[PDB]
Amino acid sequence: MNFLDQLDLIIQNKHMLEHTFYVKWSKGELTKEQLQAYAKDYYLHIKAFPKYLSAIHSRCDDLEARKLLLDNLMDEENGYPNHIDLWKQFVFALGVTPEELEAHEPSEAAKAKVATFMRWCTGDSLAAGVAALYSYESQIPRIAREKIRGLTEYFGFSNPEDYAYFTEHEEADVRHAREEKALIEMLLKDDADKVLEASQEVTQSLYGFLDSFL
Amino acid sequence: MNFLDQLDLIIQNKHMLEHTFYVKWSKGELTKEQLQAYAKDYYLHIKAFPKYLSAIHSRCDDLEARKLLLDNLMDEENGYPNHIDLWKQFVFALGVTPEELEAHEPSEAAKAKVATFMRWCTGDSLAAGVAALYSYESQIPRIAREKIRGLTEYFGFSNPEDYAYFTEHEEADVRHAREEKALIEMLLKDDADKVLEASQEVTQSLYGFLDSFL
Ligand SMILES: [Fe+2]
Ligand SMILES: [Fe+2]
Ligand SMILES: [Mn+2]
Ligand SMILES: [Mn+2]
Repeated sequence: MNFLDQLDLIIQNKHMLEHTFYVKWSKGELTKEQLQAYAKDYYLHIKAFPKYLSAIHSRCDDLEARKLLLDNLMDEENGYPNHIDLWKQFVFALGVTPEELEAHEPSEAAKAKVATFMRWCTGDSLAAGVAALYSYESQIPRIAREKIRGLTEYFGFSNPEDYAYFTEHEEADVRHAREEKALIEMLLKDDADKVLEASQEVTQSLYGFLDSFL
Repeated sequence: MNFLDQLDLIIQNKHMLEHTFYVKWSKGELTKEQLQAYAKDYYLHIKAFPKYLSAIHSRCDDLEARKLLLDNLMDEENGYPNHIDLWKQFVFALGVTPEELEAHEPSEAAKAKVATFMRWCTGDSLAAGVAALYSYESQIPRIAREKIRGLTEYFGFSNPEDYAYFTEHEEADVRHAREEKALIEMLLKDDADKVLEASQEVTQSLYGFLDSFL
């Protein structure tokens, strides 16, 4: 049918919450040493996400589009604590030291997840760049919901500042997903095919990243 | 640095306020038909300037360096009236109709100036990117003051809200220059020569733009 509806369908069937990792999470059947490996490896992506949005904005001449992209990037980076500071917090309440986090060498699967995002956001299809982000962010409110359930049920999280990252994204990425859907429309330049192509890589590139922990 | 001092000396020796264009403006010997052309033609630059910052930002891994760039871009784009809005206000108050401005074809002089800026900010030297903007912004605080003065002298500007773009930039660009000069230092990676070359190019490209109305 319509391509946004096809876009949502690729996402529905390659959705993170169905991977074995979050299946292992939904049922507690995960380990601390695993989630510490997950939190550290994710850190490359958290630092990189503001660049994804800068990349698209830098190539955009739709003034109204840039305001919406600047809105997201403000949410991600501006002020204290930003989403990065919020992710560091989470890593630390998992028993990891600041020196262990800073020294960690990003995995091959981690550097790979970032280059797919970065490839599309610097590509030639502005609509496909957004669509790459949308493929990640549209899942995060539901993922972050179950992450909070799994963190406090099984891994002994009592202080809710520890999972403040997932609390903010429970609500933040409902807006980002919705605003990004609009952005795809606004910036479409006959590149529906690239849009769905981007969706394909990101959905998989994430599945590859989550494989690494198992 | 010594090179920071050389960068400043380039700008001094090729300063926009010494151009014959702004000379005539300082002494009020400029015609309203010319100011309309200036204002009409500057539009492309005004709209592009956010992209210069996002471009640099999108290439940068110094997390502290990105916060400062985002601060500039917020000042430029976020909210209403943003710096584009304030430029449009100034345009119309010189007697231009919105369809004229939006219907204006931008000169090759303006396209080349913007192309030089984009070249450096999408170049491979972060410091030269910043330095290219810095060679623009450090001129502006002084320019804005003289701009407003000549406006209410020889071109009769009763209402200040007409020249609000200049009243804003008379003070904001003081901070932008200063944080840019800090960015140059933080981001440097043996490209001091690039920094100096970006400056030489940008100042000449700006002088070339002012020539097309004389
Ligand atoms: Fe985020
Ligand atoms: Fe500005
Ligand atoms: Mn988001
Ligand atoms: Mn400025």
